[PDB]
Amino acid sequence: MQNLDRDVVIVGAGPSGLTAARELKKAGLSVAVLEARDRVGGRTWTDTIDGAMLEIGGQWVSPDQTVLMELLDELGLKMYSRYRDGESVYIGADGKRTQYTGDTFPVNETTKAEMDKLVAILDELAAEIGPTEPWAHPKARELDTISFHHWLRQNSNDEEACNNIGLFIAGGMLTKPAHAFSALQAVLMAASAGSFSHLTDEDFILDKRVIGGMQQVSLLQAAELGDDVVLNSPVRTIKWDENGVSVVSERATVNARFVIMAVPPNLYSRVSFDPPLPRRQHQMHQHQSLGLVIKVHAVYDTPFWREEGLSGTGFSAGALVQEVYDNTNHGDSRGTLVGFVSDEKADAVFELSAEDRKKAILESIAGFLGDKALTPEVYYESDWGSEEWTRGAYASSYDLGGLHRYGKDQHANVGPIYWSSSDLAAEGYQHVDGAVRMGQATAARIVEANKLASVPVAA
Ligand SMILES: Cc1cc2c(cc1C)N(C[C@H](O)[C@H](O)[C@H](O)COP(=O)(O)OP(=O)(O)OC[C@H]1O[C@@H](n3cnc4c(N)ncnc43)[C@H](O)[C@@H]1O)c1[nH]c(=O)[nH]c(=O)c1N2
Repeated sequence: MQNLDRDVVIVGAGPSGLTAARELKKAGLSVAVLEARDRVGGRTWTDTIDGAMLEIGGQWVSPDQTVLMELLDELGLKMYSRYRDGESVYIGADGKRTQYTGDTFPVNETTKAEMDKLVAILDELAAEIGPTEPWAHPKARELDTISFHHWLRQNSNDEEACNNIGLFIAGGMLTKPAHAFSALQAVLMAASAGSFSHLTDEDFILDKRVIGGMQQVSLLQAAELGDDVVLNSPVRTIKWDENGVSVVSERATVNARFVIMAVPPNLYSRVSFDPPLPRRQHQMHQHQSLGLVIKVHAVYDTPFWREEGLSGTGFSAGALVQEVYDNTNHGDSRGTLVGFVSDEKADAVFELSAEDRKKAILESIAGFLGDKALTPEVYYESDWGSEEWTRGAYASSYDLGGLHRYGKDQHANVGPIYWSSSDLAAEGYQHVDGAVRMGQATAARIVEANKLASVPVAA
């Protein structure tokens, strides 16, 4: 049982907590990072499964994510682009598989125009409302008390268009059904990425990856922090008063002046607070939940789809696997596909045995890229739902109505206790870039709090 004294304790060694920790040390404050798992990285994790390197969690970098990109440059990390040559596959409402190129689905002209209409409206809302305080906008209550499902249908009678547009947010981002989150929540997602248009473009949101894996972002920061990072040490209790904390984890107890809960909001209540958090937090914390998505990994002897002039990209609002992409590692001679099974469809397939689920998922992928898909050398499902220190994927969002109700307090410190994760971010919301931005912003706030306590207040 280590017994440490530090300026700041950070709960969780994901990218948010680790970024905050480095920024704190840089500002002259000592830190300790207490991590539950036997590794750093949190929702980012590179592992080798039966001889195949896979990114089990977060991996994509988009062009809006300049903060993450600066960090990559500082860490000496390099990026590469997802393969996108050739034709993509779309399976529409008419059940027809059609290959295509360009920035437009091969849909009828009415559906194409309805999609453009919806996207333009959403782009305008995102620009008006912004990703920082969506809850504060005059349109917040209107937009946050109707589901995205119903909002779409108030604005278009075209079911195929509505389902496609829903796909980019529901299955694509929040990993919850469109009837379970609000239009305002969709607008926040869009604003956080620079526009709704950006979310519709896989060449934007799924543009690049980090050579060697996204987990390096955490691994390298942790290596630099040395044994200020304690692994296999879940935080159980935070005793606090107005002036500091004693944080009790399984392998270390740390006395400090501040603590950062650098964990997804659904896991806040895993920590006992003495005294309890205020009623506001007690309530707010219950109204948040992670989505659910199965990240499917299939490795083949070669990227077979390229032989047929396909990019490996596939979309279908109606399929079991709604999205598939080329996810071949930089320099690999084998080929890797990644597919996504979201929310209620994930529930459904989790009903099946592992064997039957694999079969159904591969058959769905074959629907896009052909029967070679049926027989990978390695098949693996990211299973973040089973992880007690995550419990879902990709990220947390409020229940319907919760964003405009609680958003204004999501960043509020409780005395010495701060909250920091990608789930709370504006730009980069729910993504590693957001995690990094939040780590930086929270460290800055603590630095400023420290400065106010140490510099005599002006007359
Ligand atoms: C499968 C799927 C795929 C993707 C992604 C995730 C998931 C799993 N995402 C999202 C993404 O990775 C995520 O936003 C960040 O990893 C979050 O960083 P945080 O540090 O904020 O939380 P994160 O969950 O990563 O870290 C929190 C940490 O605290 C720990 N912890 C929790 N409670 C604790 C306790 N009581 N005591 C001690 N430790 C505790 C955990 O074990 C963990 O390491 C993504 N993002 C992106 O930019 N591009 C992408 O392509 C993807 N794709």
